Amino acid sequence: YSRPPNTSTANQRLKGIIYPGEVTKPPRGWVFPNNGKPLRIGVPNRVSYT
Amino acid sequence: YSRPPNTSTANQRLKGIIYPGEVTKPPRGWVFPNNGKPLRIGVPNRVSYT
Repeated sequence: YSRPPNTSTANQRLKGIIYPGEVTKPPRGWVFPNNGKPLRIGVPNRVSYT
Repeated sequence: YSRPPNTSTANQRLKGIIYPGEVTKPPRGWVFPNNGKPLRIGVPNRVSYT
């Protein structure tokens, strides 16, 4: 509190955190959903070199 | 206790440990001593291409 506000990425620093599942690498947030919409892979209807 | 003794390097596993100095990489044990003996660097007494 007795300093200027130091804004550095090497200032914002925490200890090691334990996530659910006892992993310590921070898990990737995204997981592809299982809703009514699937992954609409477009595929070229190919004539030459099939 | 109700298992066979499982001896694997992936069995011997601990959590994250905090060392003195608030480091978490396990520090190297060796530090060269400051006794009465210094590091006796041998150096070739060189004649050609000095």
